[PDB]
Amino acid sequence: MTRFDVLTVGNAIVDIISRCNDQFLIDNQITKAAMNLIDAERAELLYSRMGPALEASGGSAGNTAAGVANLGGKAAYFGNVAADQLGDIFTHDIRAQGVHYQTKPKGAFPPTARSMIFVTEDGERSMNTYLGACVELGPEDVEADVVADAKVTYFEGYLWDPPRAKEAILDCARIAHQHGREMSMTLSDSFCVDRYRGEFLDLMRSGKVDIVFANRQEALSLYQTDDFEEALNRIAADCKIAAVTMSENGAVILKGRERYYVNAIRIREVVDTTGAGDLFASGFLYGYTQGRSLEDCGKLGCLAAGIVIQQIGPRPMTSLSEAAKQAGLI
Amino acid sequence: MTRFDVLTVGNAIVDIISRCNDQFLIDNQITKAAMNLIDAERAELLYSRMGPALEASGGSAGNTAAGVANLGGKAAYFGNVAADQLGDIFTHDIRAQGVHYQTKPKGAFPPTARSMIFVTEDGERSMNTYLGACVELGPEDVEADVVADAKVTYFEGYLWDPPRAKEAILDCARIAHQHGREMSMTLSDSFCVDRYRGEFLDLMRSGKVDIVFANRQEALSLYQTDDFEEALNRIAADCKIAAVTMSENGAVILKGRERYYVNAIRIREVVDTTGAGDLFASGFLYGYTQGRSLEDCGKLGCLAAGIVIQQIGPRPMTSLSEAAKQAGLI
Ligand SMILES: Nc1ncnc2c1ncn2[C@@H]1O[C@H](CO)[C@@H](O)[C@H]1O
Ligand SMILES: Nc1ncnc2c1ncn2[C@@H]1O[C@H](CO)[C@@H](O)[C@H]1O
Ligand SMILES: Cc1cn([C@H]2C[C@H](O)[C@@H](CO)O2)c(=O)[nH]c1=O
Ligand SMILES: Cc1cn([C@H]2C[C@H](O)[C@@H](CO)O2)c(=O)[nH]c1=O
Ligand SMILES: Cc1cn([C@H]2C[C@H](O)[C@@H](CO)O2)c(=O)[nH]c1=O
Ligand SMILES: [K+]
Ligand SMILES: [K+]
Repeated sequence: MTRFDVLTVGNAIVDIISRCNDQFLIDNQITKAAMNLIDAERAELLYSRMGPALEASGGSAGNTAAGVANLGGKAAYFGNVAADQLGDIFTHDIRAQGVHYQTKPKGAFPPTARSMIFVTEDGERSMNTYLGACVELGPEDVEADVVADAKVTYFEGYLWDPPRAKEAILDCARIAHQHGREMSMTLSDSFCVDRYRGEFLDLMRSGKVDIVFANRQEALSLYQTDDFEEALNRIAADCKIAAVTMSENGAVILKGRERYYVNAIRIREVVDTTGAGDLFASGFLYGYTQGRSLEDCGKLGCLAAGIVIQQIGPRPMTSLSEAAKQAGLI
Repeated sequence: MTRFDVLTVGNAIVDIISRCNDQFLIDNQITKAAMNLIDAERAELLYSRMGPALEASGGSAGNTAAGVANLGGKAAYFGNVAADQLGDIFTHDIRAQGVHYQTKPKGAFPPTARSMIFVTEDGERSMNTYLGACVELGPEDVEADVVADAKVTYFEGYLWDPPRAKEAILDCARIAHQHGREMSMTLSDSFCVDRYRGEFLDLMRSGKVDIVFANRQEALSLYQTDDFEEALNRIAADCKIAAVTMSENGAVILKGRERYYVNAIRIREVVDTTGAGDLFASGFLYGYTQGRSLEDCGKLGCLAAGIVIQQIGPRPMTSLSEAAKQAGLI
């Protein structure tokens, strides 16, 4: 028996969510649909301009871990909060979902990371993230027994921003592979890819990462191309398995020369796209560690992602397992 | 001109919201549909048993003030938070809505009040409130110039639980009436009425409160009767104006011998009733301070209430002013 199906590792963040008009993004020089890193001063400035908000636990990998547990898989998470009220919210929410979460805060300062997420009328989300205590995640936070006893360890490209998180990830890759497990990453964001393109390619080509998640824009950014067919050909050459999401066009799963196209589910409306990619990874990795086919992995991914975009908040409030049973994916 | 249409005064609370099954309430001895006061230990305990949650600024009177501002009225609020992250959330949300809010925190202990609100499948809400910093609200928090410059000062029955808040309210009543303004209260909760029945009747009969809000169960509780018609007759005898809500049956406005019945909005699905009474008061008081007929005040209250119960969270995220325009209430 393996204690865990999926361990995820990421920036532990609490989301502060508000709807805005299109001009708000322009007026405030916020790059639409992207993750915009901000300092403490800018965080205070943007917050002062933000309307009344809602808070919900976030963090890309955090959401993925939660989604896996929701579907019924066994999940763990590494990510660093502060000993403050926001960190207590993050800690509660992830543990309440049944995710193993044992990363110890180092003190109250820097405070727990938060992301001000502005949702436009089209349902797109634009994130403004102060990393706070996420900068203290390092090799000391690697629970070696957890990595050794997890079928897949999945991590965010976003971890390349804080200074020492990469060292933790390299330790994870070593332990995971020594114990016959698989490593996975998400490219996270097209600008994050712009920042760490060479390093991400090295992770894939050195075999430190076995399974890569990307959306269309990230895959284009990885190879600095406008040719999507080139991007798919190259990503398939650079990693063992690639899962590439294409928004309303669903996704394509790649393994060597194999290609499996999956449709997006029918949706009422795009309420808020926050979490779509994360929950795609949840569905995929749940299916994968249940020994399902790559196509059914894609189907589970598209189901989980389709559900999350129909609600405010990055973690489905409804039962994904029930949804999966209802959709005949079981 | 008057600087403010409506000042509200209440327990400043951040809500922590989760959906639960019916049995959860029974297993944890939570009185359904009521405000259950809890101590710090019980707060920790219930939180440990609560699923993943969302946080949103709450507090009955806070919600009401926010509602008035959303409608286009000029609102102010008195309520005490702590110097902590929950308090910063509370402060941001209310100020961001355009409500004057200048109550100063006194320290970091007790921490900002929070209420764990469990929403059952029927849309009913059961609140479990640790008062925290609210126990510090007192006469020192009365901005006398604001009370003098507000057409109506409205407060919670809930304020009779913390020790010194009633002193602040008596100060408000004196100032309001000396400047020819009106005082209003809500009965808040039927168990709250059970606790403070005599005191609430005294507030009305002595003329300290001019306008009273009640729902059916509060009105029945106030006179310890099963006869709603008796409760209406008696409440009208006890205060100048009474606004009595009847859930899906709308509301009735009473003044002397005058009665004005108003229909409820027909509801698709009741998502979460949290805030319904609060937003009824927003609409009513907005209409009242705009010189509208009592019926129209009731219509505006029912409009705002119907809106809030169709969303998660106690403060409408949509434009109430726009909704009022569409409804010809303007
Ligand atoms: N720099 C970051 N690293 C990891 N996750 C992030 C970052 N910024 C925003 N997020 C999270 O991305 C999620 C949506 O993918 C949101 O819930 C938000 O918390
Ligand atoms: N003791 C209390 N005093 C004032 N408001 C409260 C109390 N308990 C819960 N609430 C608020 O009641 C609101 C719903 O009417 C919620 O937003 C919640 O914050
Ligand atoms: C219908 C739909 C699905 N999704 C799902 C399917 C994608 O593979 C996933 C990641 O974007 O989210 C959208 O993102 N947008 C949509 O409009
Ligand atoms: C006003 C205040 C009260 N308290 C304590 C004293 C009481 O035990 C409790 C309720 O007033 O809070 C503080 O710890 N710090 C403060 O600043
Ligand atoms: C419970 C409920 C309340 N309401 C509105 C009308 C009431 O006057 C107000 C307070 O309960 O909320 C509805 O419109 N429909 C409902 O089902
Ligand atoms: K969402
Ligand atoms: K609500």
